[PDB]
Amino acid sequence: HGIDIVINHRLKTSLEEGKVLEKTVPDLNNCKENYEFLIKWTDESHLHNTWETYESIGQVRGLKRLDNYCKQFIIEDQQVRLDPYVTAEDIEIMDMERERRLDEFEEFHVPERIIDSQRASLEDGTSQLQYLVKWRRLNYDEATWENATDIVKLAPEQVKHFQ
Amino acid sequence: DFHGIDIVINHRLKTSLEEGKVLEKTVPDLNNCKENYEFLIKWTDESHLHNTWETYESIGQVRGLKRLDNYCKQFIIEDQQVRLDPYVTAEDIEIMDMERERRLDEFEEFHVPERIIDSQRASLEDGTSQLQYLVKWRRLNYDEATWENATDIVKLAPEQVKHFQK
Repeated sequence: HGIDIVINHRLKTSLEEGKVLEKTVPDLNNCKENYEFLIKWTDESHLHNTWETYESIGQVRGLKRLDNYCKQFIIEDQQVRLDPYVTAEDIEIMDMERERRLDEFEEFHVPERIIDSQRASLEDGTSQLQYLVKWRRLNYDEATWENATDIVKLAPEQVKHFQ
Repeated sequence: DFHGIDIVINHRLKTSLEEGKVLEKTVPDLNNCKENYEFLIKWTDESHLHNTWETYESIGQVRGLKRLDNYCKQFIIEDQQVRLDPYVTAEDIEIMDMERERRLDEFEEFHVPERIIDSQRASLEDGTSQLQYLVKWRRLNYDEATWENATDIVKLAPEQVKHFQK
C-alpha cells in the first residue's frame, strides 16, 4: 500500500479558498499544507484511489512521487501561469493538457469486461465471490481481482454480460 | 453576527474514502450523502474568499443545516434519480451537465475582486492595527461588498490594489 501514481490535487478540507488563490508560486511546504492529492495505490486498482493529505498518508512508500507531482503539477505549473510574460496560448495549452490527462484516468475505474471469477475462502468460516476485471484502456497486466458484489454495484450490465 | 451555512456551492468525494463509493449505480440516500461527500460552504457574513469544504462531521452543530440537506436532495439525490434512470436520454445528461457547469462558473466570479471601494485601518485588541479594504466582488455586487484584510487582498488581487492606490 504505497504511492503508485498521483493523479490530481484539490484544495484541502476545512481550509479557506483564498489560500490557493494567491498570486505567488507555492513552496513544497505550501503544497503539503494547502492540498489533497488523489492517490493510486500500489496494491490496488483505480477503484480504490483515495484523496489524502501529507498528514493522512503518514509514513508511506513512494513519497518522492507525491513530491514530484507537487513540483511538476503545482509549483512549475504556477511558475508558468503566474509568469509576467505568460501568454493566453500557454494557458489554454496547459489547461487542455491537464484535462486530457484527467480524462484518461477516468477510464481506469470503468470495467471493460470481466475475465474470470473465483470464490475466495476467508479466515472466518466464510467465502466471497471475486471477479477478474479488465479495465478500460489499461491492459491485461492490470486486470485486477475485485469483490464480486462491488463490481455489480459499479458495473451491473458488464456483470450481466458475464453472467 | 454568526457563522452558519449561507450557500452550499458544490460537493466532492470525501477525503480518505475510495472512489468506488460514489461510483455505484444506485441512487444515494441522505445517509450516503453524509458519509461519502464533502461540501463547499459559503458562510453567512463571510465573503466567498472564505468558503471551505466540510463534511457533516466537521461542520458539527451548525446553523443553516437544512440548506445542506436541500443541497443533497436536489444536487445529489435528484440528480442521480435522473441520471441512473430508465428512460434517461443523452440530451438530459448534456443539459444537466451544462446547467451544473454554468452554475459553478458563476460562483467562480465571486472570490475575484472587481474594485476596492474604500480602506480603513482596524484597531485590534492587542493594541496593534490592520488595514482593511472594502471589496466589490465580480458579479455580486454592492450590498455584498465586504471588508477584507488588506494584505490578503494583495496576495489575491495585487493589480486591483495598484489601481486603488494610484
